[PDB]
Amino acid sequence: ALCFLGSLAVLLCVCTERVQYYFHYHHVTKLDEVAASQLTFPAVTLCNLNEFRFSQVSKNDLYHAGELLALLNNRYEIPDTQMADEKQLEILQDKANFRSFKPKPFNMREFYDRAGHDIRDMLLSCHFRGEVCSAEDFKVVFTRYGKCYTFNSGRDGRPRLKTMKGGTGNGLEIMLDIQQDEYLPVWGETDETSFEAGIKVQIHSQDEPPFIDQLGFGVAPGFQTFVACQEQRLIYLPPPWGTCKAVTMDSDLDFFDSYSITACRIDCETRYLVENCNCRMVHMPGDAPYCTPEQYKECADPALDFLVEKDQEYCVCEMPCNLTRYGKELSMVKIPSKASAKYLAKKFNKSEQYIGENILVLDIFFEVLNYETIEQKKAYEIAGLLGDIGGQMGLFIGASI
Amino acid sequence: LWALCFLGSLAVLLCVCTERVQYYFHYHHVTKLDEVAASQLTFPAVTLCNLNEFRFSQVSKNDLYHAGELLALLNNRYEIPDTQMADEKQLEILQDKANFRSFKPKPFNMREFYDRAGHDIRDMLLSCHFRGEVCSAEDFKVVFTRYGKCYTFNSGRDGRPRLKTMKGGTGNGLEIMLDIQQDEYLPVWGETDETSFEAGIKVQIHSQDEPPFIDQLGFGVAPGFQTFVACQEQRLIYLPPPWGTCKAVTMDSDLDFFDSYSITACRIDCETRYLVENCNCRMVHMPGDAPYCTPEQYKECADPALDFLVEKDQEYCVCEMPCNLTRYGKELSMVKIPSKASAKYLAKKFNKSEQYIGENILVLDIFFEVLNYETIEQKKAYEIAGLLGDIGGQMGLFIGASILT
Amino acid sequence: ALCFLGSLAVLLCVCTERVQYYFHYHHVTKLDEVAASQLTFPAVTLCNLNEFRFSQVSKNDLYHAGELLALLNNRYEIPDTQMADEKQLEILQDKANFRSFKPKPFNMREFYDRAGHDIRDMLLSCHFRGEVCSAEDFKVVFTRYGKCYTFNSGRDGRPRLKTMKGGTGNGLEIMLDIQQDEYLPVWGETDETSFEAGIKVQIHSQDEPPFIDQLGFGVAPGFQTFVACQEQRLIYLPPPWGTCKAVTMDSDLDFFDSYSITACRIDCETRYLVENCNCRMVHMPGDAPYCTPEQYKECADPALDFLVEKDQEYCVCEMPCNLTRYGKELSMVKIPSKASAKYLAKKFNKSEQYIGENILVLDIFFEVLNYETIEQKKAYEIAGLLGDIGGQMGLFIGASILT
Ligand SMILES: *[C@@H]1O[C@H](CO)[C@@H](O)[C@H](O)[C@H]1NC(C)=O
Ligand SMILES: *[C@@H]1O[C@H](CO)[C@@H](O)[C@H](O)[C@H]1NC(C)=O
Ligand SMILES: *[C@@H]1O[C@H](CO)[C@@H](O)[C@H](O)[C@H]1NC(C)=O
Ligand SMILES: *[C@@H]1O[C@H](CO)[C@@H](O)[C@H](O)[C@H]1NC(C)=O
Ligand SMILES: [Cl-]
Ligand SMILES: [Cl-]
Repeated sequence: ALCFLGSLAVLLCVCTERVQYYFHYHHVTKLDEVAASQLTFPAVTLCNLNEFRFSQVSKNDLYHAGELLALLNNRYEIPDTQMADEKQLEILQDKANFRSFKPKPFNMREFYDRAGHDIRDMLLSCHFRGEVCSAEDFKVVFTRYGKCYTFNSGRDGRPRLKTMKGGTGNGLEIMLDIQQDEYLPVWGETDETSFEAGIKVQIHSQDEPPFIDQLGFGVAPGFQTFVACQEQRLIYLPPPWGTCKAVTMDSDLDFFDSYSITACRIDCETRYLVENCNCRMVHMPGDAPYCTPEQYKECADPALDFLVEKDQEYCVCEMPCNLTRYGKELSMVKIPSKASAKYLAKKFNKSEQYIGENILVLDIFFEVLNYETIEQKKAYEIAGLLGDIGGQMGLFIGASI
Repeated sequence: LWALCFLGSLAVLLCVCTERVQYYFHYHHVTKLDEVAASQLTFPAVTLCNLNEFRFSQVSKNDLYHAGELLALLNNRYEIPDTQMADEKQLEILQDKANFRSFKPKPFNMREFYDRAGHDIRDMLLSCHFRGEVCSAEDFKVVFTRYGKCYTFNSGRDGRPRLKTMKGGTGNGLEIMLDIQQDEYLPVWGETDETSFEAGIKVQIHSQDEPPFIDQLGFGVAPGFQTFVACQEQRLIYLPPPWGTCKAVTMDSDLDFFDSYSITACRIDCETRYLVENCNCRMVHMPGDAPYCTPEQYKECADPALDFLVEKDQEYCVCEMPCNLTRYGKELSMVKIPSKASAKYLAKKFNKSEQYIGENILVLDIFFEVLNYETIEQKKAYEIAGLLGDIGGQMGLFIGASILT
Repeated sequence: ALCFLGSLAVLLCVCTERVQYYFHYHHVTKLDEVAASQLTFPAVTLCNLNEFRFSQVSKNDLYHAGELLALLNNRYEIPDTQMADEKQLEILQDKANFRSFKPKPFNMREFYDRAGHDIRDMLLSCHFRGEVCSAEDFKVVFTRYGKCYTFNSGRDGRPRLKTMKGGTGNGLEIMLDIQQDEYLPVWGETDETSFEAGIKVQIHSQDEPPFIDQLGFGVAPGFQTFVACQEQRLIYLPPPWGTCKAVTMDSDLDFFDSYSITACRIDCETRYLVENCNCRMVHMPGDAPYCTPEQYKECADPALDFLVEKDQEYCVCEMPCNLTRYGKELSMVKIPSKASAKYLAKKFNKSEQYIGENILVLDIFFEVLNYETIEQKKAYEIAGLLGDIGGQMGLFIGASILT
């Protein structure tokens, strides 16, 4: 009959349509809602928006950094501009008196470490799953805001805390004093001053460095702020199926052991400033020298701004393959109640007015022992291609007998 | 040979037959996501609670005598404490009520106290509209929670029909103006489970088939703001063992004190059991027929026990996912109230000071972004019916090949 | 044998089960996260909550609109209710003196345009991806709130701005003065007055008109407000697979180029008011006459409220098939810090108290170079039905070859 010619014509033609499918390298995305007996609680990094406490700024610091913080002009004088408070201008005309004064050596990293807000003074109260925690439970981390702190860091081999139930009771609750009376006076616009009072916060996997100035959320004074979270786990496929970049212990990055958009970007930033400024900012990795006030103002602040705003050539940062995202729903209530104000004032030896202006509470917790997963899977595996081609080859071989 | 082209035909069906049985016995599932365009949505329940549990003006000498220690207004010696964290004018009203010379205790009930001294929705609710229809205090059913006397709008309880949203946007939702009544806030002289540092309300948006769990799962709304809450209905289906870990939701709940299964119901059940076992009482907000805890039992046994339970213990409370489950995505945003312009009008309209309006008025708009719910349904991967429809057709061609040769 | 009796019965039976599947018209929904080198930054429309600046309300305006703004009663005189500010009641008793006064002609649209807050006065500062922008980067748009503004409108052939990187640095940051001292005094409840200070904001596709009073979010004075966004792209299938309405070269709407729930609704609203009131509101399209204060109060305000609240018959607006959604996470910090207050006061020649009451900052930006897609795809295509019927027709033609 015609059947052996028309069985070879259809087999070899349909066989090359299951090979044109494979070589397109399709993927398919599986969504799931996994019920979880327990979840790993994330890292919570948090920063005061004020970088330098006024009371920690020495004559020597003012001498070196005063122009960078717009407290001095280029002539080491307190400016013509009377943005100053009367009582503040007295304290500062003193510090800014440089007659007979001999400069001592100065280091931006030291200054940040010494003058940065102290978690020990800021942290009025802290609880996790009902257990008390202290300033010892927060590891120091440097960010563009300066001396910041990470709760449940996972760093120093201490074990990562876990959430076993839904609701606020199985989460973090911290009361802070943002210390507005230590806020450095703002007499000019710079990258180191802000118009704002409160803290920046980032909730992130322990495996990701914080990127708090770009990806953080804000928490205001005078409110208890509830943050209800949801763990989202995302898997992506490498080339040729997608564009992602393996998360392993061989990062392939100058300054990081594991790949992450954040690590990739901090790497790229650090490289760029070292190349163009011959220094790194106090928060960047490597062993390059720390920038001086002059270098911050003249080279580094502008360069870093140029980089994260304009330049699109220098920073090529691809998706990681493993990635953990946190959905957040914020809500707030006022603190303090008219009733509670006097108790809080007395409990902390502050004015009632001060409590209103400086106290906040932050509750971070999960809605439900559940994570969304969104995994990209290979559409048509190479194994399953030879398991069709094996069965295509087996019946045209059964047509010859 | 011609019988061997048959022997390679039998080896393939018996081998592939036990690979489609090893697949079935793995009990795989597959998850279908969908974005159904909806003519109509059932508007959820909205439970809301003042953060202040007891109005100061409702606390009698008898109440202060029994509960004063629990609310840190008294020490264990029925005296106003050493530490003068009191306001001068406030302390005057209380010196009187706290005078217990000659006084004989009269009978006292935590449930009654909560009911009598709790904020009245009738006094709190300055204004309320749903899809442009007016509603009053009559539209809010009373419910007891750890915060005390709370209220649920669109409860579905008392056979009243569940309200529906037919368009997106704020205009087809709830808008309520409240006065949180800070001047009735019980003075806070010490830390307890019944006092808070905060003013405002807690709110929970939830299915009518869920009891509220407002202290754990609620969101906050502050005074001095209009707060927009833009919602999205999410419907989740899960598969029971052996495919998953869920426990079917029907009207045969299988729970001591509840109509339908829900993590919330399951947890309140488990909490009620635990306190009865370890305290020989229930809290005013728990179901069952056990006696209500006394202030003494609240302070000594129940408050610490319930805290122990929801914080530390992971032995006692095994509460599994329901199979049917309704979630609400929310985006909150706010504007200031009142404007400098509106302040005098609101003061006059409600016979309050301008300062008072600033401190006590809030507006809440709850509404849906779009006539749409997300569904996320787990479906059985390989049904048992479709297994007999493969193994019957696997068995039927080699029995067709042995009949020929 | 019995094989030809059993083999045509199985073709015809399986054939009509794969035709009962097709005629059910199933669909399947594909979810994805695509890694994006770049995204189109959306439109950002924003409105002051105060519709008419006090200082722009002329004697002529008060004469025509005073009742609509509850500054006059139905006898076009100032009410005797002593619930004005003392100094405001003076300025207004003056304006409200109509002895000797000759009416000049009046237009709600002109009034809105003239008395609406000026983006040029409100916009203290504005940056996108670090580049400076001015009042000229915001196109005027009329909404129920009145004179509003859209950033990155895409209108007037200007090109749509793009986001290249995640985080606040690659987004919009605007500092506003909401001008509370220009807020029209509230002596009564109407659809044009509000109890609230701040702005309403909507983030939306450039292809969608804003629907800011219904679908907007609020931004309060005295805070920097971070809005972190996520682009969600939704595809739906038309009947018989679903209920959507394909976006074409013919919008199918009297007054819009492209279909969109928002366009569809504004269309339907415009039709309804013209039919029932013989006017349109200043923010509606078409060529109908603009409503007068009297028409606003008596017919149009109540009609539009009736429409968006109660009526369920008149406005049949079905899902578009192509559709862009923006997930948002808001957070805020206080402005100004005790430290910054005097600098801001001096920089803008305002009191320190004023700064607290009127200044806000808004940052709109994307968390990650990623959009979620949710595409409905046809379950069983009509092509693939003839490719199964062709393979069942091929083996009983192999069974009639034997017999
Ligand atoms: C990476 O993802 C896989 C899931 O495919 C998971 O098993 C593993 O825990 C993840 N590892 C890291 C380092 O993120
Ligand atoms: C409390 O603070 C005051 C400032 O108001 C200070 O002078 C005093 O020494 C402090 N006293 C105690 C008891 O801490
Ligand atoms: C207004 O309130 C006060 C109570 O503080 C009262 O003296 C006055 O009589 C009230 N008038 C009313 C409700 O009209
Ligand atoms: C939908 O329209 C948008 C907006 O212009 C465009 O990006 C997209 O390509 C369209 N896609 C489909 C499948 O209609
Ligand atoms: Cl700091
Ligand atoms: Cl910017």
